Amino acid sequence: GEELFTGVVPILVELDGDVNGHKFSVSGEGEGDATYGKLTLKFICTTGKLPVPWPTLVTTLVQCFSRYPDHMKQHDFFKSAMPEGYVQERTIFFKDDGNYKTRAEVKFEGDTLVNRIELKGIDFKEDGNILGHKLEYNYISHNVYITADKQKNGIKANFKIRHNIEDGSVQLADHYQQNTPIGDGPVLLPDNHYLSTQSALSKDPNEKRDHMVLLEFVTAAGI
Repeated sequence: GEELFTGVVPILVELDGDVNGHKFSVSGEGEGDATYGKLTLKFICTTGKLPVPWPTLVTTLVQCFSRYPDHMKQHDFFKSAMPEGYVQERTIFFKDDGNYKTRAEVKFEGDTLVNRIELKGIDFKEDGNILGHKLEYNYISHNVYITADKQKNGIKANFKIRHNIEDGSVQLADHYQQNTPIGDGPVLLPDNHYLSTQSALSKDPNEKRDHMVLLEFVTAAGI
């Protein structure tokens, strides 16, 4: 699978979401260059206004584009599962608010890497930081801690995203993740390590639809 990532790969993302009965869709397009752990993406809310803050959807909206150092290449589950792909599931617990549960399939469709996602949010406060749109549109930088899951022939991960609220405080989003291969071939089950991830959020000045531009870097480390 690693052979598939040696140059620049086109990405497509498609998300259907329902948070407290507020239904929405997001489409994304861009490119990934795993050699440099580099992702360039643009996401569009295709149903009108996004009912949650864009920063809360970043993590859900392709860790196969991580740069694994040469000395850690035997720990890259994500690429090993390609082209058949993997299922990525999360529960994201927003402290003192609701939770997202997400299920995604990440696979190649020809030469394009596709991430198709369903997201379901419940228990949110209607005037809280998520449904009330109180989060800053900020750089996001944290480590994704990975461990092997031998029973599912895959991995688990956990991490905390600290979203700045507009009043200077923090909205914690505790992430629990599991990935399992779609195909039955061998996959690389890693030793414990992390992905150092940085996502820079911006706007396209010519774009009038509700949208998010991202420049993201993802680098494996810890060994």
